[PDB]
Amino acid sequence: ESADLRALAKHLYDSYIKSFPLTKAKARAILTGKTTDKSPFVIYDMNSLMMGEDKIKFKHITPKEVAIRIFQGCQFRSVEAVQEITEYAKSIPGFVNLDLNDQVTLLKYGVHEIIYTMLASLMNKDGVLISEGQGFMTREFLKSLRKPFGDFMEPKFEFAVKFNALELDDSDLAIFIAVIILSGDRPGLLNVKPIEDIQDNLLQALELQLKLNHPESSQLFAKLLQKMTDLRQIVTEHVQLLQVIKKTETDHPLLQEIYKDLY
Amino acid sequence: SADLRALAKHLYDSYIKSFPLTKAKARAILTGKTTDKSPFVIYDMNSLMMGEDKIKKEVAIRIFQGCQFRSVEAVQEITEYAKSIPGFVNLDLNDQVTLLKYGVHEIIYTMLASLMNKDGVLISEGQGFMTREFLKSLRKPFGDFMEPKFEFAVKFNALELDDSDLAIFIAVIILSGDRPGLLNVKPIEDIQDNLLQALELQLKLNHPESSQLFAKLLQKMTDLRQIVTEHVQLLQVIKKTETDMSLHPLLQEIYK
Ligand SMILES: Cc1c(C)n(Cc2ccc(Cl)c(OCC(=O)O)c2)c2ccc(C(=O)NCc3ccc(C(C)(C)C)cc3)cc12
Ligand SMILES: Cc1c(C)n(Cc2ccc(Cl)c(OCC(=O)O)c2)c2ccc(C(=O)NCc3ccc(C(C)(C)C)cc3)cc12
Repeated sequence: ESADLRALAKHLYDSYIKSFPLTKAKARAILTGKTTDKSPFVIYDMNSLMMGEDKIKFKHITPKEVAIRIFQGCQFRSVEAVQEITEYAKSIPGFVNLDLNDQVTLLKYGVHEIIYTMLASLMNKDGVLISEGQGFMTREFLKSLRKPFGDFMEPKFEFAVKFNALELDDSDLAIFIAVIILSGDRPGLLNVKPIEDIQDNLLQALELQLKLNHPESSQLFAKLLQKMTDLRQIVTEHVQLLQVIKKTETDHPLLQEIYKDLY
Repeated sequence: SADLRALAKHLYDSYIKSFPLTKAKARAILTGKTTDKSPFVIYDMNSLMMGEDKIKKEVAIRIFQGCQFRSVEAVQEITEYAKSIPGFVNLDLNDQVTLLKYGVHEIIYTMLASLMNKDGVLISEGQGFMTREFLKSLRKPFGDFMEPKFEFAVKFNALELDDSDLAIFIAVIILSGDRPGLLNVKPIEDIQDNLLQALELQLKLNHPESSQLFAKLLQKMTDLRQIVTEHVQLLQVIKKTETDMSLHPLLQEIYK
């Protein structure tokens, strides 16, 4: 069965690769200057953004204020992320054989956590990759947006730095992501047995992958599990904010229906 | 590996030495394993009337008031326990203070599960039982205050941890790298990294049936935090309203 856990691990990595265009390896390149291919357009102050939008050209333009056009771009891209993560989750052994109600429940509450995890791979302490890699937006500029949106992006940076210090690679993350999805304590799951049975195989595969790939750091597995509560914390804070954008900010119907804050 | 069993034993020893009401003892009282231990139930107002003569300001207030003064005696207790943990005394004194004052809520609720079942919680050092319903039949603000504790407890007690596990887990909680205000997090993580090494082995030997117990326990921190937040949120609504939530010298210095 040691031989199985190694293949569950290789299985998830391929799908992870097929499911997610912008991998951590590919991000970490763009960030360091590791390739001689392209380089990110940078967004450091109010000036830089102006010029950015022309050369960079985004998908989420909606012909508002700057800080709103960012938030919503974040949300557009997260709706994109959901479909990628929805594809990935189908590849996890057993998952599709689950009750459809549970499938939906698991994704519904899983996706925020998986987005913040993957966002860590696009960040360093100084900013974050945007627009499928082609841009870079500084942490300072994000911290300088107006009263509500100044703190928006900051908890994720705090987490990212802590998280990225574990130095995980995509193969480790592909298994970590499967674990978050198959979290058998989502509200309203109908049949928790097969969910935990699968989570149990995934943890065993994760545990083993971490040992072989990161032998130098003992209790990396435990360190990683602790970060699920960090992830979970960032989500309650994000729901805290979404409530005070509903209550204070003013917004098309079909745009707020595409970007339906699930809960 | 055998040097980790040694550490587990040390912690379990100082755990028993530091806390008078073990899980073990509480389970006996709640099951009636020999009946000189049988607790007095409080489930209504005449029961509470009778129970002040029986056991060791408005009524719902005076519950919360005693419910808080029991927690300061719990901090006294947790501080002793921390001091027994290899390394903790060697840290920057300021970190000691910090490390505790954040961890004390999280450990309280962990140990309070040991006092709890579906229907109620033990009070007055084991001597009493107070009903989940009678707790949540207090007229607000206080009618919501114990109910999230019961929710965590039932799902936490699910794991069936015995005291020799709770001791190590509670060590893990105290020594959190992620606390705000820590000068040297590095040494803090060096200890926790071993504690975790110890908790893992412990849980395979004591619970060999349970395959991902290690993982499933560590995951409970999320609930354990969620409940801690709700406590102060609530404790600040009472703050400006209630006359007069008066405080001990160890109450006030935790958040103000
Ligand atoms: C996936 C993702 C990325 C790549 N970023 C980085 C980012 C930062 C800044 C900008 Cl202007 C940005 O522009 C969009 C783009 O370049 O594609 C992207 C996120 C910044 C924030 C978030 C985020 O907080 N998502 C929360 C969220 C929002 C909505 C959902 C739904 C309702 C779709 C399920 C989930 C999670 C997600 C992302
Ligand atoms: C330790 C503890 C017990 C044994 N109970 C159950 C309980 C319920 C009802 C009553 Cl009347 C009660 O009486 C006290 C007693 O039994 O002697 C005990 C808690 C019920 C609630 C809480 C609780 O929510 N404590 C939170 C808290 C409050 C203050 C702190 C400080 C600020 C001192 C650090 C931490 C945590 C703790 C306990």
